Amino acid sequence: GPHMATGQDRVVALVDMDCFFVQVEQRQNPHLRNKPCAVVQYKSWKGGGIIAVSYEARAFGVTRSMWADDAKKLCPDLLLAQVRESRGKANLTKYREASVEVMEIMSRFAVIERASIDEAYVDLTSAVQERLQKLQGQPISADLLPSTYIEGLPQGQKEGMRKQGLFQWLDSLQIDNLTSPDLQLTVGAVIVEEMRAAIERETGFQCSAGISHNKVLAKLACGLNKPNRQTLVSHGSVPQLFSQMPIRKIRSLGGKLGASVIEILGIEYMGELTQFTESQLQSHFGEKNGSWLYAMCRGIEHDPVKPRQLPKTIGCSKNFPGKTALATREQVQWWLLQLAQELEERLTKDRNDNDRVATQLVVSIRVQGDKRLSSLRRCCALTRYDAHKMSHDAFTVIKNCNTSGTEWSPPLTMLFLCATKFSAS
DNA sequence: ATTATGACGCT
Ligand SMILES: [Mn+2]
Ligand SMILES: [Mn+2]
Ligand SMILES: [Mn+2]
Repeated sequence: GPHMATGQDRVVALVDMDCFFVQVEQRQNPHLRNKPCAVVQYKSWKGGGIIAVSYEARAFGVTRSMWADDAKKLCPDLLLAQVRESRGKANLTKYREASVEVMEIMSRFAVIERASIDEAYVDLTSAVQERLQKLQGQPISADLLPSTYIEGLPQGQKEGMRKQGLFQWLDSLQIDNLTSPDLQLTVGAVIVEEMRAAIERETGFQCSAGISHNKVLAKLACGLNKPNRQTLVSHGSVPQLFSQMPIRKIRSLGGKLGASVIEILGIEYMGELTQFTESQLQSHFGEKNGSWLYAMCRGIEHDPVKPRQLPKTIGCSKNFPGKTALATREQVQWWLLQLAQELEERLTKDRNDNDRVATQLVVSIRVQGDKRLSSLRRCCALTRYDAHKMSHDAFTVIKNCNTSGTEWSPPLTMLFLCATKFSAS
């Protein structure tokens, strides 16, 4: 009882830009704002592949990883913005730069861990403590939480419900106890309101957020109320939330491991996990997964918010599907050069912005008819930021995959170059 | 013929 630690030591937030690429294009092109619109890559094959969808377009059924011609069938007024094309491939520079704008604002409040181009985690523990002392006993007004939902409330129109739940939460709050996890989460959500207001003020981009005691709960919370809303998931709300939460909705259980949790244990929802001992879980899923599952189904996870705002690897990738697969030597060389030229541009920009050089080049290929997504991955040294040298080395390192007797066989359906192992400059 | 990435575990 008194010695069962409840994983309530931390305040952790997950901030996620709503349909991020679409917002970047909507800021640039006002004629897209407040409309069904999506962002695509390429346009010849079925109108191109959609990778981001505005909420108005989502209400028609338009989803990511859908062909544009198909989405137009669901949403005939759909508007489309196209990813930039450079050297024959998609170039995502506009979005990496918008992402960095957002990250630099978030970093003014706390230390953040960039988790993807559009989302980061925040460790607010110190910030909440500082603020809690700044109030010196003053209660938290609902006015300070204008977009916050309290998960599990009310109990016993949408904005009316939100306000009722916030009112129940605040009325039941003990503002005098500077050590109550619920008060701490609450101050964290106030700071997250301020972070999101600064982001919208200074970039125009809207975002959702989750506020909880760890990364998995913060991430799960962020998704409960989108777009443009933030959700507080308290420790106390976990048993009811998890009691109907499909296992697959938890971060890292959406694929094969979650499928086998479901199949092996004979269960559907996160909460059923609590009925197993740690040893049973470890026996089925290994010692690490076992401990992690045993704590997670009770709302507890210790994965830290890493202080890492910049990517650890810088990569360039192009698929060559169907009949576009690269079948000759000249083709493989030209596309390796195009990839290495974009990689060189991004790496030089990186070294100048962030004072660091990569030291290792990773070359990855898929061959046609190969089941795997990486038919080969081989590393070599990266000593100078020169696109010709890097493409020549990537060739030197992949060339023994050709089984021709000028030709290339099996034809290549993917090239990939990744600069890694960064060291300060 | 979702594609372009990027983190992280396993051995
Ligand atoms: Mn997002
Ligand atoms: Mn998405
Ligand atoms: Mn995201």
